[PDB]
Amino acid sequence: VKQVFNFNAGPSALPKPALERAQKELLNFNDTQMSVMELSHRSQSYEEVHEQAQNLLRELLQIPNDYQILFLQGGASLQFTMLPMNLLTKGTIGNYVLTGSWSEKALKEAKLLGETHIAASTKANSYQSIPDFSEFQLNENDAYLHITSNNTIYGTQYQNFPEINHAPLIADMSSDILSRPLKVNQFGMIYAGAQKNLGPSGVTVVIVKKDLLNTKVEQVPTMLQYATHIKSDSLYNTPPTFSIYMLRNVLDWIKDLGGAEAIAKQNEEKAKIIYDTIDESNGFYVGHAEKGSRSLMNVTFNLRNEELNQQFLAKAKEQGFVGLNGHRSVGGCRASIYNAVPIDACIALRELMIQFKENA
Amino acid sequence: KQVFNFNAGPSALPKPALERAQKELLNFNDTQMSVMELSHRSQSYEEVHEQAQNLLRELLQIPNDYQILFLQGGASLQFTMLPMNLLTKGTIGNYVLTGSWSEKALKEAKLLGETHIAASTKANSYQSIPDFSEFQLNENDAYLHITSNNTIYGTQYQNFPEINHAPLIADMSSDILSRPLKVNQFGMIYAGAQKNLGPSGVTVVIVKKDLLVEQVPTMLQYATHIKSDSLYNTPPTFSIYMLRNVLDWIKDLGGAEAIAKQNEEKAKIIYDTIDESNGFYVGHAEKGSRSLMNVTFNLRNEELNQQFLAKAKEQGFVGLNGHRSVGGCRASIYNAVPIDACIALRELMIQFKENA
Ligand SMILES: *Cc1c(COP(=O)(O)O)cnc(C)c1O
Ligand SMILES: *Cc1c(COP(=O)(O)O)cnc(C)c1O
Ligand SMILES: [Cl-]
Ligand SMILES: [Cl-]
Ligand SMILES: [Cl-]
Ligand SMILES: [Cl-]
Ligand SMILES: [Mg+2]
Ligand SMILES: [Mg+2]
Ligand SMILES: [Mg+2]
Ligand SMILES: [Mg+2]
Repeated sequence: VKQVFNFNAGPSALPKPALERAQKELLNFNDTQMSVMELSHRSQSYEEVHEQAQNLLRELLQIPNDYQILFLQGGASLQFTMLPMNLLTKGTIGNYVLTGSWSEKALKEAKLLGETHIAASTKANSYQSIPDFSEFQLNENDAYLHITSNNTIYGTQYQNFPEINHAPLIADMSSDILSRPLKVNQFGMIYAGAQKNLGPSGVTVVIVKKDLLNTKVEQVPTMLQYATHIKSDSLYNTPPTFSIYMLRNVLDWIKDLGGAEAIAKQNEEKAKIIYDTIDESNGFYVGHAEKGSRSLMNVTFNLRNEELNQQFLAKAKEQGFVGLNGHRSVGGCRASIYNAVPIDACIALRELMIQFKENA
Repeated sequence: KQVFNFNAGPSALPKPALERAQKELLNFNDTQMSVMELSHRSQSYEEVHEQAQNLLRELLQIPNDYQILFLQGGASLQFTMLPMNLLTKGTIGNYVLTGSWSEKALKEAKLLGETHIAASTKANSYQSIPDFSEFQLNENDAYLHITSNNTIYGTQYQNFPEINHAPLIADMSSDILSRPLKVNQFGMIYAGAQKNLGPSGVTVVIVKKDLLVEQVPTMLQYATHIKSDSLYNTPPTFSIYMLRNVLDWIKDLGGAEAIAKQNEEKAKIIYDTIDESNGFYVGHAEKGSRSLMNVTFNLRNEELNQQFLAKAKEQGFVGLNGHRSVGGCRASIYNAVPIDACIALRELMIQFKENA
């Protein structure tokens, strides 16, 4: 039929081969004559999938052996409270770097549970950049330092990560995990809802330094202890089996295209097509982020006024573009260009942007 | 290539629901995207989300003063979310123990507040549901919690107690929507979808609205999800999609009364087989408490138990091993397990007995 260009911000485009693979075996997985959705998570067929998803992640991000990979339910949002529930103990401080709305949501949940601090913030200038690591106010009693690697709503992204030695560095990487190589040992824990760059909604990937968190925290509900899930290899209660399966399939695809290093090359190229379009528009399009902080995953911009914003977005939707409206809290436009968004979608968007500009 | 899916959780699903999912997996509702590729704030997703709620409301005849929530974390997270929200100081989380899942729920409540055992058949290894006249209730109960179907022990409430001093709360994970329900008897009902309603990954919570909070984490307040119609954060969109599909299948076959007829016939096949076996197969549950959802039984000794389960597996039956905690055998016959599978099981049971 007509063209569809999927710029959805979460859940988002999946790589076709992962979907085609799921479709072909949906009724009969691994010759069992059952859907993977109909299997016991204690079955060897499911356990294979569960272990393979872990091993693919390990290999792709080169995760060290003293880290474990958890598959949890509840989304990144649940991690906002689970993290301080496990690590924010009395006398300690949950220290946050604010670089957008998701950072503020994380902070808010720690405030419910303990002492918090703000190490640095670009909130005053509306989160157009990542603050300089030299401006980080650190405390000796910090339980951790928490960052948001990619600020999904504002379109900014860490280019590199701080060296932290007084507390564990924690990162919400929901919208850029496995979009590039990562030195995992810079962190105590990384978490990401899978639905932006790793697959389907319904599972949350948590990579954790085992010894920081494999111990029982007195007074914490069993399901909310990291220890529970570490000990049981994320099989304490019933896992989201189809989501983990689809995550596996997506990881296989990333591996098949050459891994994190290759996908970073693709992601820089797609991003460049859009930012060059903005940058050659003589101010017709204005990117939210400062240039040194531009996200490779979520491109945020405005036209010169709200009327043009609306006409642009209406025209896009009529031409087959999906998900370009900015987050409801900030307006404007947002082109989400996660791993699986194809480059010809980006070229299509550029064409839209240039004809709209020329004909305005 | 014969396979009979008696898995206890996750479990068999209706073929039409899986076939429908397969067919549109790449192009949902002419959007040219998978349902998995849609934004949860899209109208496309929002209609699916609401359709799943609507079908549950219709099929269980849920009154307007109840809300239907779709949450993550399984029934296991409900074990702690419930007392987190309702077990206020000076009140008591009162539990009726009818199996090990009952025990797991009570344990989480003990973390958060005062608890109590209204009644328990544990001493007799959970062979039955206690008589309601035996319940010990308290003026300051925050709730009375029951497990409607005791998945590991094979017993099930035939009916529910009339409780007016506090909300009745029920873990219906392994029998929700296997028969008609009077939802007005309850303040809350919860169930992981993965036994009777859909794949794993979503938990259905039916809650009396006005029933349910300073200092509880945002994600763990029922009010958060009620207020946001379970769209506060990203829901498990594919699992809710599949739940919708399963609910359409149940509606199509005639609803909760029709599926009860099928379920009673399935359980009748197995229990008759056991009862007519002259003690060769022995059911764990007392007759009056027999579950229609999980049929638990053993052979006369462990070696015959093992020979049977081995023979079953060779013949294509999946999931019949009993829970590790109790051993024996367990035939899970949730909604989507077809009558033909139970007939096959019967025929295997009868042949095995003859050939022993
Ligand atoms: C979308 C998003 C979240 C929310 O994730 P849920 O799975 O919806 O809880 C949190 N952090 C970031 C950076 C996100 O982009
Ligand atoms: C299976 C089951 C549970 C556990 O559900 P999860 O989704 O695995 O947490 C709880 N209660 C009952 C009655 C069950 O059968
Ligand atoms: Cl943000
Ligand atoms: Cl977002
Ligand atoms: Cl039980
Ligand atoms: Cl069970
Ligand atoms: Mg490969
Ligand atoms: Mg193409
Ligand atoms: Mg119909
Ligand atoms: Mg008879």
